[PDB]
Amino acid sequence: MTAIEDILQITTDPSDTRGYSLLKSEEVPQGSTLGVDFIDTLLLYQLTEDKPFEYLNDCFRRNQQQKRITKNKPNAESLHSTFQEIDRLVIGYGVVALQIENFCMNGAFINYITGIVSNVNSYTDFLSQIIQRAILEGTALDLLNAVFPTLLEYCN
Repeated sequence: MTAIEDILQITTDPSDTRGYSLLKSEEVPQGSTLGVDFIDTLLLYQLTEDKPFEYLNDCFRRNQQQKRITKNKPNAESLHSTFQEIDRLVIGYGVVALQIENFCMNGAFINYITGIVSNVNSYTDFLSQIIQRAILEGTALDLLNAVFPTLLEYCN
Protein backbone atom coordinates (compact mmCIF):
# COMPACT_ATOMS: atom_id res chain seq x y z
CA MET A 1 0.00 0.00 0.00
CA THR A 2 2.57 2.56 1.12
CA ALA A 3 4.71 1.36 -1.79
CA ILE A 4 2.13 2.90 -4.12
CA GLU A 5 2.04 6.11 -2.05
CA ASP A 6 5.73 6.90 -2.58
CA ILE A 7 5.75 5.44 -6.11
CA LEU A 8 2.93 7.73 -7.23
CA GLN A 9 3.80 10.49 -4.70
CA ILE A 10 0.21 10.54 -3.46
CA THR A 11 -1.37 9.93 -0.06
CA THR A 12 -4.95 10.18 1.16
CA ASP A 13 -4.59 12.40 4.24
CA PRO A 14 -1.94 13.53 3.05
CA SER A 15 -0.07 16.52 4.50
CA ASP A 16 2.72 15.37 6.80
CA THR A 17 6.52 15.54 6.61
CA ARG A 18 6.60 15.69 2.79
CA GLY A 19 5.29 17.54 -0.24
CA TYR A 20 3.50 14.60 -1.83
CA SER A 21 0.60 15.67 -4.03
CA LEU A 22 -2.69 16.04 -2.18
CA LEU A 23 -5.45 13.53 -2.91
CA LYS A 24 -8.53 15.38 -4.18
CA SER A 25 -11.45 15.21 -4.07
CA GLU A 26 -13.86 12.43 -4.97
CA GLU A 27 -15.65 10.69 -2.10
CA VAL A 28 -14.55 7.12 -2.89
CA PRO A 29 -10.77 8.00 -2.90
CA GLN A 30 -10.91 9.01 0.77
CA GLY A 31 -10.69 5.76 2.74
CA SER A 32 -7.35 4.81 4.29
CA THR A 33 -6.97 1.69 2.15
CA LEU A 34 -5.50 1.10 -1.31
CA GLY A 35 -5.34 -2.03 -3.43
CA VAL A 36 -5.32 -3.59 -6.87
CA ASP A 37 -8.44 -1.84 -8.18
CA PHE A 38 -7.39 1.70 -7.17
CA ILE A 39 -4.40 2.57 -9.36
CA ASP A 40 -6.65 3.56 -12.28
CA THR A 41 -8.61 6.05 -10.18
CA LEU A 42 -5.55 7.75 -8.68
CA LEU A 43 -3.98 8.30 -12.10
CA LEU A 44 -7.21 9.84 -13.43
CA TYR A 45 -6.80 12.67 -10.91
CA GLN A 46 -3.04 13.13 -11.29
CA LEU A 47 -3.14 13.49 -15.08
CA THR A 48 -6.30 15.63 -15.26
CA GLU A 49 -2.18 19.77 -10.05
CA ASP A 50 2.79 20.68 -15.22
CA LYS A 51 4.76 17.89 -16.93
CA PRO A 52 2.50 14.82 -16.77
CA PHE A 53 4.69 12.81 -19.12
CA GLU A 54 7.80 13.56 -17.07
CA TYR A 55 5.88 12.65 -13.92
CA LEU A 56 4.73 9.33 -15.38
CA ASN A 57 8.25 8.54 -16.60
CA ASP A 58 9.61 9.32 -13.13
CA CYS A 59 6.95 7.07 -11.60
CA PHE A 60 8.00 4.31 -13.99
CA ARG A 61 11.65 4.89 -13.05
CA ARG A 62 10.84 4.58 -9.36
CA ASN A 63 8.75 1.49 -10.09
CA GLN A 64 11.74 -0.07 -11.87
CA GLN A 65 14.18 0.88 -9.09
CA GLN A 66 11.78 -0.59 -6.54
CA LYS A 67 12.05 -3.88 -8.44
CA ARG A 68 15.73 -3.98 -7.49
CA ILE A 69 14.85 -2.75 -3.99
CA THR A 70 12.17 -5.38 -3.41
CA LYS A 71 13.64 -8.46 -5.12
CA ASN A 72 16.17 -8.56 -2.26
CA LYS A 73 13.32 -8.29 0.26
CA PRO A 74 11.57 -11.17 2.08
CA ASN A 75 8.15 -10.16 0.75
CA ALA A 76 8.83 -9.78 -2.99
CA GLU A 77 6.08 -12.27 -3.96
CA SER A 78 3.18 -10.49 -2.24
CA LEU A 79 3.82 -7.18 -4.03
CA HIS A 80 4.54 -8.89 -7.36
CA SER A 81 0.93 -8.41 -8.46
CA THR A 82 1.14 -4.78 -7.33
CA PHE A 83 4.21 -4.18 -9.49
CA GLN A 84 2.65 -6.01 -12.45
CA GLU A 85 -0.49 -3.88 -12.29
CA ILE A 86 1.57 -0.70 -11.85
CA ASP A 87 3.61 -1.62 -14.95
CA ARG A 88 0.33 -2.23 -16.77
CA LEU A 89 -1.57 0.93 -15.81
CA VAL A 90 1.20 3.54 -15.58
CA ILE A 91 2.41 2.45 -19.02
CA GLY A 92 -1.12 2.49 -20.39
CA TYR A 93 -1.75 5.99 -19.06
CA GLY A 94 1.63 7.19 -20.32
CA VAL A 95 0.66 6.00 -23.79
CA VAL A 96 -2.75 7.64 -23.40
CA ALA A 97 -1.09 10.93 -22.42
CA LEU A 98 0.81 10.66 -25.72
CA GLN A 99 -2.19 9.19 -27.56
CA ILE A 100 -4.31 12.35 -27.87
CA GLU A 101 -3.44 16.02 -27.45
CA ASN A 102 -6.40 16.78 -25.15
CA PHE A 103 -5.93 14.12 -22.47
CA CYS A 104 -3.56 15.99 -20.16
CA MET A 105 -4.83 19.53 -19.57
CA ASN A 106 -1.52 20.82 -18.16
CA GLY A 107 1.44 20.16 -20.44
CA ALA A 108 1.36 19.78 -24.23
CA PHE A 109 3.13 17.43 -26.64
CA ILE A 110 5.63 20.20 -27.45
CA ASN A 111 6.33 20.51 -23.72
CA TYR A 112 6.80 16.74 -23.34
CA ILE A 113 9.14 16.32 -26.30
CA THR A 114 11.17 19.40 -25.34
CA GLY A 115 12.15 17.82 -22.03
CA ILE A 116 12.45 14.45 -23.76
CA VAL A 117 15.13 15.84 -26.06
CA SER A 118 16.67 17.65 -23.08
CA ASN A 119 17.10 14.45 -21.04
CA VAL A 120 16.45 11.57 -23.46
CA ASN A 121 18.77 9.33 -21.42
CA SER A 122 15.90 8.84 -18.96
CA TYR A 123 12.99 8.50 -21.42
CA THR A 124 14.78 6.19 -23.87
CA ASP A 125 13.58 3.16 -21.90
CA PHE A 126 10.03 4.20 -21.00
CA LEU A 127 9.21 5.14 -24.58
CA SER A 128 10.27 1.61 -25.52
CA GLN A 129 7.53 0.11 -23.38
CA ILE A 130 5.21 2.82 -24.71
CA ILE A 131 5.68 1.61 -28.27
CA GLN A 132 5.60 -2.02 -27.17
CA ARG A 133 2.16 -1.48 -25.62
CA ALA A 134 0.96 0.52 -28.62
CA ILE A 135 2.02 -1.93 -31.34
CA LEU A 136 -0.03 -4.96 -30.34
CA GLU A 137 -3.06 -2.72 -29.78
CA GLY A 138 -2.59 -1.40 -33.31
CA THR A 139 -3.56 2.20 -32.58
CA ALA A 140 -0.09 3.63 -33.16
CA LEU A 141 -0.31 4.93 -36.73
CA ASP A 142 -1.97 8.15 -35.55
CA LEU A 143 0.70 8.59 -32.87
CA LEU A 144 3.44 8.17 -35.45
CA ASN A 145 1.66 11.09 -37.15
CA ALA A 146 1.33 13.03 -33.89
CA VAL A 147 4.71 12.79 -32.16
CA PHE A 148 7.07 13.45 -35.09
CA PRO A 149 5.51 16.74 -36.29
CA THR A 150 5.65 17.93 -32.68
CA LEU A 151 9.44 17.67 -32.60
CA LEU A 152 9.44 19.05 -36.15
CA GLU A 153 7.66 22.22 -35.03
CA TYR A 154 9.92 22.40 -31.97
CA CYS A 155 13.02 22.31 -34.18
CA ASN A 156 11.48 24.77 -36.65
